[PDB]
Parts: sequence; structure tokens; C-alpha cells
Amino acid sequence: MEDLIPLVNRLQDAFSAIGQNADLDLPQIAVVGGQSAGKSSVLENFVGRDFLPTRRPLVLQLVNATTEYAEFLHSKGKKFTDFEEVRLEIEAETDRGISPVPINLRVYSPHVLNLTLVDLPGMTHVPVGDQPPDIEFQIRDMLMQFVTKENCLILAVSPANSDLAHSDALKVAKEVDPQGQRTIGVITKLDLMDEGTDARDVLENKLLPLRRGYIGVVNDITAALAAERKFFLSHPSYRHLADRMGTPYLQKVLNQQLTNHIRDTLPGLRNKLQSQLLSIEKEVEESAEQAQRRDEMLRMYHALKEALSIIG
Amino acid sequence: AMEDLIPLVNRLQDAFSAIGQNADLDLPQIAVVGGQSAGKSSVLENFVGRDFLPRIVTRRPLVLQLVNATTEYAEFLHSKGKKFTDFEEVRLEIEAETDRVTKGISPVPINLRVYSPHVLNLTLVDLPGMTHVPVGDQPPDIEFQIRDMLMQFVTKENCLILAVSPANSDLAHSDALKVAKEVDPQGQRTIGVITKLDLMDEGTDARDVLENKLLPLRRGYIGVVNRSDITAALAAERKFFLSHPSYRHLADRMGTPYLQKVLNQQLTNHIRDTLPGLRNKLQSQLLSIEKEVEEYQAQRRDEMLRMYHALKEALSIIGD
Ligand SMILES: [Cl-]
Ligand SMILES: [Cl-]
Ligand SMILES: [Zn+2]
Ligand SMILES: [Zn+2]
Ligand SMILES: [Zn+2]
Ligand SMILES: [Zn+2]
Repeated sequence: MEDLIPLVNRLQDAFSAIGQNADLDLPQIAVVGGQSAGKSSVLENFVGRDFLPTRRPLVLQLVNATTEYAEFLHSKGKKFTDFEEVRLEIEAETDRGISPVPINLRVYSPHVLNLTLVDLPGMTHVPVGDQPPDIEFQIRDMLMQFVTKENCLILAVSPANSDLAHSDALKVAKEVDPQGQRTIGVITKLDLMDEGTDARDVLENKLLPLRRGYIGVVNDITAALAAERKFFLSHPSYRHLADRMGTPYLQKVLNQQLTNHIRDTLPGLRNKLQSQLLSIEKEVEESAEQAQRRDEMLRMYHALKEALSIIG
Repeated sequence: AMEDLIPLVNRLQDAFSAIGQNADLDLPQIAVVGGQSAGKSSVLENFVGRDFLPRIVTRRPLVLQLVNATTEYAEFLHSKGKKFTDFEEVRLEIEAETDRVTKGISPVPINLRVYSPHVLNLTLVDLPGMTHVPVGDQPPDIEFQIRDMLMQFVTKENCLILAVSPANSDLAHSDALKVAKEVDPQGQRTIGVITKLDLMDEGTDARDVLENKLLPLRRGYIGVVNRSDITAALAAERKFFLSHPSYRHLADRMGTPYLQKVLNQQLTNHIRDTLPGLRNKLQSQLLSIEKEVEEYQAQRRDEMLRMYHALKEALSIIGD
């Protein structure tokens, strides 16, 4: 089943066309991190190009393919070769506070595996620029709409070179998933720890256990990936773990865990979407509010019908 | 701004430490506050030029009384006469004296005179590193025990707060600044130390913090680096600040020699300003405890008499 991740990408597109994602409990990986956790670099190392500026969710659909381009759902036909204009388009579509309405970005490339990640805004604490006083709360509350849903896997990104108790990602993950059953740990910045310290206890799954494990990473992609591989092979604390460390390994294990997760939950999703259809089918058998309520219901009907056709 | 003011307060600290007291007397002093991974120990050890702290390093306050001298040695108040030349035995004695009282936290100070050519005339009250999860055989409420004990010091108006934060994490995560913001929301008695400037991400810097723009403090922020042989470490730090393009213009108000100088100056000035106010408060405390003591559990009565005598001793040290 090379088609399972693509199948769910089509489900994501169907619901993103009507500005929906979080409420439908789709099987997906949400990427969670504090603003200084190194989340952006993890995603850019998967793509192998710099493309991030965020105030909305980015449904980043990496597709294995012979040809290399990017495609936004909201401008359906336009093929993107320049990832500098991909960055500009993310900013542009965002300006179209915080919103849970997803931006869907499909990247085709032979350097990527079949993998989809829902990147959520970095957690912050102090307002900067024209952000409101409660920006911390707005971001955290929007994150919660995604990560409270049972089919959401949490990619919890934490820096190695700070106390793990300070991790914004793990504070969120502990709240919604206290048993650590759907949280995958990413440990960044292992090259920027203090002299005579290491994160071996975390990376060996001993300090704060997660069922799905911890993967270490370090941030011209070919040179960057080469330097990462060389770091893990050279470092005496991480020599023995080296073949389950780094961004290629991380990308591989997420492909495997997402594929298996979609396999487990997609039949349950069909049932839940069917119950939603039966409920909304009863509802269908005028102010600006009342018209807007009718239009939203019809858009939802269309997305559900499109989605059920994808599942088959 | 007299050179005898820090020594005067050292005598006050010794008088009250002899009866197991410090925090409740509101002495003019610098409390050193930091999260367990903020680099607080390295800041103090780079002043001294020797490794001597545990490696919540400590479970009691350390009244570190630094004295400029030709030789390197230490003297504990509790162990009168005994000179410590081995700083490895200094680390052991801190731990040993801690276990003599305490596996939780106590506010009862350990007074340590450190003689070294690497130090200026300076006293610092080092408080336990803040932690969030108990490790080893530390009790379940260790986070609360540390934070509550810290508060007994830093809520007092004459306490200057030396807030140690790492540069290579979000400044909003600083345990030190969270504490300082609570007790000193206007930032009038908080001195910022920014550590680990050499371990930040590529293409980032802490210039906005170090220029006092991001989270303003009246008394300023000082950047340091531990690239550790103290002479070689200090040389490498000086070279870092001079070389780095974000910090070139600030270089002469950065680093450990500068930090040590500015703390000497700020403490001396602070002792001068508050000493008349301290006399009045200690006099009121004496008059109050004299009414309690006027008929001169037994151990509870002993503590009241000890405090009475310490106040008289302290007022005599301050004079007129
Ligand atoms: Cl974080
Ligand atoms: Cl901290
Ligand atoms: Zn944060
Ligand atoms: Zn339709
Ligand atoms: Zn902390
Ligand atoms: Zn009374």
C-alpha cells in the first residue's frame, strides 16, 4: 500500500477546499514545537530546499515522483519550481491573528518519500510586531484543535540543548497524550549542547519514555545531510545509535508509522464520515447568518461526498 | 563607594549564619538565580578560577564571599580555623555540611570565604538551581521546595537578583526571569546574565537582549561564554566577543571580568544606599524581640535568645 498516504492526501484536499481539517479526525502527523525548537529546519531538510517564512496549518504532502515541483490546492493548476515564491505564497495565502483553516502544499520529488505532515505554528510567549497580547493562547488553542483528536499522531520537536521539562511540544503532548501512545519525539540541536553533556538518556527512551521512540537530528542539503551522518558516527555517546538517528532515518520511520496508522484507522474514519453524512442528510429536509449556515452545510455535503469517493 | 562595605556585610552574614539565619533579615546582597541548565555554576566557577560546586547542584544557600589574594584557598564558617587548599575537598565539604542538616531543601546558609587572584571583592548568595522533575532520591515536591526557598530570599526588598539565563533557548523559558518578573515586575533590582552565547543556532544572536531592548532591566544584561585553565578560558571569551559581528560594539561591556567588576560596583553602591534603612529595620526587630525575650519549648526559647544577640551584634557592626 503505496496508495494509503496519497489516499489521505486526497481526503485532506477535499476538506481543505471547504476550509476544514481538524474537526474530521483524519489520520495524520501534526508537527508541534516551540518557536526555537528547530521545527522549520526538520521540515526543510525533508524537502531539501528552504521554503518556510506561520499563522495557519501547513498540510505538507511530500509525494515520491520522477518530476520535481510544488502545487498549492488553493491555486490548483499552477506548478511551482521556485521555492522562494512558495515561501511568498504561504505568507500571501495566510494574509488571505491565528486560523485553523489549512494551507495544502503538495511537493512532488524523487528525493522525498511518501509522507504528509501538518505543520502547526511555532509556540511563542511574548507578542512581537502587530501580534495581539494573547498570541501565546491563540497559537496553543489552535494547536489543541488538531492534537486533541485521537487519529492525530504528534511529532513533538524539542531542543537537546535545553531542559526537556521546558519543551513546549512535550508539555502539549503530555496534556493530550499522557500515556505517550501517539507521540513521536524529535530531538534537535545535539551539536549545540554544553561540553561534557549529552542526550543519551533521552535518545535511548529511558528518561521520558514514548512508545513510538525518539529520533535525534542536527541542522546545500547534500552537504548538510553528510555533516549530520558524520556527527552521529563521530560522537561517542551516539555511535551505537547512529543508524536510528538523522533526517533520512526520521523520514523513513514517519513514512512507516503513518502508513501503518492510516491502515489501522481509515475504516473507522469511513464509519465516522458515514455517521456525519446520515446526520447532515436529515438536516437538509433568509438572513446573512442563515444563508451562511446553509452554504456551509452544502460545502460540507460536497466534501463528504468527494471524500467517500476517495475511500471507496 | 567604599571598599569596606562588602566586608561589613560579610560580617553581618557570618553573625546571622552562626544562628542559621539570612533571608529573614533583609541584608543587602546579590542572590544568584537560575534554572538547572542555565549555566549558573560555570559563571561562579569562572570568577573563582577553580571547579568547586556540585555537578539543583546544591540544596542550601551558599554565601560565597570572594576575597582577592595571591593564593587559592577556602574557609568555611562552620569549620573554624581549617584552610581548604584542595577545591575537590571544598565540593565534598559543601555536600557533607548539606547532609548534616538535610533529601530536600533548607534555607540555612553555608558561608564560604574563597581566596583567589581571579576574584574581586564580591559576595554572592548562590541559591539551588531550579528543577521540574525529581531525579535520584529527591522528594516528589522538589520543584516547589526549591522555588519556595528561592522566594524567601528574592521577595526581600534589599535582595538584588542575579538572573542567569541561557542565550540558546527562548528567553521566555528562563526560570530566573520568571522568578524575577514575579517579585520585581518593574525590573529595578534584577541584573541579567546571558550565558551560552557561543552555543546559539547558526545565523542567530542575542543582540536585542544584550542591548536591553527585548525584556528591559534598569541594571542591564551582561553576556558570558564558558569556553574552558581560567586564563585560557577568559582569553577565549574575550576573543569571542571581539570577533563576533553582532557583539563587537558591546565587547567591553561583556564577559566575566566585566561582570565581576559591575557586580562589585552595584553591590557596593547598593550596600551604601540601604545600610541606613537596614539599621532602622534591625533596630525595630531588636525592640520587638526584646519584648519577647524580656523574661530571659526550650529549643524555641534558645532560638529567640540567639536572634536577640545576633541583632545586637549586627547593629554594633553597622554603627552610626
Ligand atoms: Cl521548546
Ligand atoms: Cl533556565
Ligand atoms: Zn516556548
Ligand atoms: Zn459537490
Ligand atoms: Zn527550568
Ligand atoms: Zn509575641
